[PDB]
Amino acid sequence: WEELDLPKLPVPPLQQTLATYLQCMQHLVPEEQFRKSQAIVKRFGAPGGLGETLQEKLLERQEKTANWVSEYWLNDMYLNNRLALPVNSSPAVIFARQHFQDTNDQLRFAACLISGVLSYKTLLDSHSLPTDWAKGQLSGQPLCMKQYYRLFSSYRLPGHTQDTLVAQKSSIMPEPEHVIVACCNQFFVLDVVINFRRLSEGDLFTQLRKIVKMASNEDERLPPIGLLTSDGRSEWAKARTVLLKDSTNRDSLDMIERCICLVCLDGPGTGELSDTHRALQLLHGGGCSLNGANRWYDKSLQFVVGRDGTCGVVCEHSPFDGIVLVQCTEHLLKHMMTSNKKLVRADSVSELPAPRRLRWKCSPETQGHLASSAEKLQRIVKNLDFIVYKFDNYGKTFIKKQKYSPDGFIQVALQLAYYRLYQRLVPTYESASIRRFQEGRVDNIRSATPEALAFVQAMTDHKAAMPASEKLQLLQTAMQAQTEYTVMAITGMAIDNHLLALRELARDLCKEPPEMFMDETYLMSNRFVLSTSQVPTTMEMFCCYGPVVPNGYGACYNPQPEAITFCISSFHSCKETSSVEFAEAVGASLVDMRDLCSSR
Ligand code: NA
Repeated sequence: WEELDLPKLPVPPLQQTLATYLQCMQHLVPEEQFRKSQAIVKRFGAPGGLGETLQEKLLERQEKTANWVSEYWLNDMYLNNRLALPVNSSPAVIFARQHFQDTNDQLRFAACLISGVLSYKTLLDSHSLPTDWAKGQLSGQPLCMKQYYRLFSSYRLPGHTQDTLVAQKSSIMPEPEHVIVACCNQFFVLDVVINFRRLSEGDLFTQLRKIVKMASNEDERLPPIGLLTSDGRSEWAKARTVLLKDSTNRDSLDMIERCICLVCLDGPGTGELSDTHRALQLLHGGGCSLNGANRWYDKSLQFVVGRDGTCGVVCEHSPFDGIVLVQCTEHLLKHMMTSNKKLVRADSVSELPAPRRLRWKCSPETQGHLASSAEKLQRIVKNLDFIVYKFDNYGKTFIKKQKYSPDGFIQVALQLAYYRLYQRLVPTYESASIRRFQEGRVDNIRSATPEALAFVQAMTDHKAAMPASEKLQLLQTAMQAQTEYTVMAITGMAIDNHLLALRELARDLCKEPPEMFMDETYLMSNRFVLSTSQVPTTMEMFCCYGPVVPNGYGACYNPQPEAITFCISSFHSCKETSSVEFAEAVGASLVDMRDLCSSR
C-alpha cells in the first residue's frame, strides 16, 4: 500500500501548454500587452530555446520522483504563504446547530466526538479504510489515499521564510496518545490511553468535566498563547523562537505538536445562531475577546464544541483537501448516532489521573507579541465580509434533466454573476482533483473561458438584441468548454502545474528570472479574483473559506437535489467587492439561466 502502481502524473506537451495559456489570457489582458506576451511565449517555446531545455529537465524529474509537482505545489500553494492561517488559508466545516440545555450536554457531545475519532483512527492505523474508487464510463479506478494518513499525524511549523509540514515521528514505541483540549484559552493534555486500555465515552466525559472545572478557575489562568498561532507566519516564527528559550514552553509545544487533534470548548456567543453567525465563529472565533484565542492553527484538525451549540471543524489545508476532510467528518458524525441499545458500551475504570494543564514561561518579549497578535486578529475579524447564501429555487435534478453537469452549470453561472457586476471576466480558480495519480492533490480549471465570455455578453449586453435560440446555443458551447477543461484537468493535462514546474526548474538553473515568468500577463494569470470549489455533502453541514487576493472573492458551494448552498467571502477593505451583492448576482444568474432552458 504505497501506491507504487498508480499512474504517475503526466507531463503535458510544451506547445500545447503554451497554446492553451495564450488562449486563456487573450480576453483578460489589454490588446497591446497580449501582443508582447505572444512574442515572449514564442521566444520561450522556439526550437532549442529555454522552454525545451526546461521540459527535458522536467521529464527527468518525472522519472526520479513519484510526483514531479508535489514539492513545488506544496510550497507555492501553502508553505510559502506568509498570510495568517485564519480566513486566508484554513477552511472550516460547520455542523448543524446543536441543542445543549446545559454544560453536560456539550461535554457528552464532545466525549462522543473524541470517541469517534479514536475509532476512525483505529481503522486507519490498521489499513482497514476502504479504498476510494473513481466511477468511469468503461470502468473505475483506485484513487490515492495518502491524504487520510495525514489527518491526525500532521503539524505545520512556522518558518521565517518558509513553513514546514511535519509528519509525526511515530518511531517512539507505544506511549500515551493524547488530544489537547482548549477551554478559556487554557490548554490541557487528555490521555486517550492508559495501560493497554482506551478510555470509554464515560471516562472522557469525566475527564472533560475536570478540565472545565480547572479552566473556569480565574486564580490560575495562564496567558492566551494560542493567539500567537493566529498571526502572520513570519511573526509567529519569531514569537515561537522566543518561546523555545525556556524549557517549560519547549515541553508544552512538544505536547501540542504530538497530539491527535484539538477539541475546543468555546464559550457562548451573542445574537441569532444563523448559518452565517456559526461560520464566523469557526473561521476566526470572533477575535481574542471571544473565542479567537481558544485555538492553535498549526494543528491540522480543530474540532469546536461550543456551549451554545455552535459546532464544527477548522482545519489546516496544507496536508489534505476538502473531499477527504468531508469523508472523515461524515464518517464521524454518522457514528455519533449509530446503533446502541446494548448494556453500557463503556468501561468506566478506577480513578484516572487528572488531565494536566500546559504551562508557559511568559517574558516581556512574548507579552509584546501577544498585544501585536491581538490587534492583528481583530483586523481580520473586522475585514471579513461573509455570507451563507441558500439558493432554494432548484438544484441538481433540474440541471441534470437539461443534460448538463451541475458543476459546470454552476461555474458558468458564477462567470455570469461576475460579468453582470463588473462587465469583464477575471482569472478564476476551480479546484480539480488529480488523485488518480501518485500523491495527487489538485490542479486548476480556468472557468473564465472565451466561450463563457461569449455567453455572458449575450446574456447581459443584448437588452433584447438577440433571440433565445442563440443564447441557448452559446450556453451549450460554454458548457462544452467547461466539461472539456474539467476532463483535461483531472487527467493531468491542464496548464497550472506544468507552468509551475517549468518556472521552479528555471529558478534553480537560471542565473536570471526568465522573461516568460516576469511577464505581467503571467503574474495576472495567477491572481485569482474568483477562487472557487465544490464541496458536496450527504448531510447537514457546509465548508467555507476566505478570498486569496485583497480584491477577490472566495466561493464554496454545496449542490443538493433541490437546492444549492453558496458560501461567499470578500474583504471590506476593498471597495469594489461586496459578498451580499455577488450572492444576489449568483442567484439572479441561476434564475436567468433556468428561464433560458425553459425557452427550449
Ligand atoms: Na468589500
